[PDB]
Amino acid sequence: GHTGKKLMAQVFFGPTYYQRLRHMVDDKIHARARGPVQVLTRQPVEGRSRD
DNA sequence: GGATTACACCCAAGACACCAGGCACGAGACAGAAAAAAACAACGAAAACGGCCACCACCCAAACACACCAAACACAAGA
Repeated sequence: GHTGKKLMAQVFFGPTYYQRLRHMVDDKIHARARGPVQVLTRQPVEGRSRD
């Protein structure tokens, strides 16, 4: 694509049925600097949804 | 007999006690226990009948002797 030159090797090419799985990165990316702590231990809480 | 059996992360879903016999008080009845009296043991006082010493006579015990029997050294017999 960059140069239009032929590729020295030939490429196995054709349609294939792919699937969109439920695991998206935007549902997983989590960061925490400081946030809510637990009542008993005063340590950071557990959960991406709970920060 | 107990005790331990990978590590990290994501999401969703339900419950966050209800209801029934024991403690206190709440009052009777035989049993847990207390009070009394009458038939239980003994002792004081009188009555007369059983117990002890006499008197007494007939039945059992001892002496005498009888004849009778059991028995024991030894002169004789015997192997």
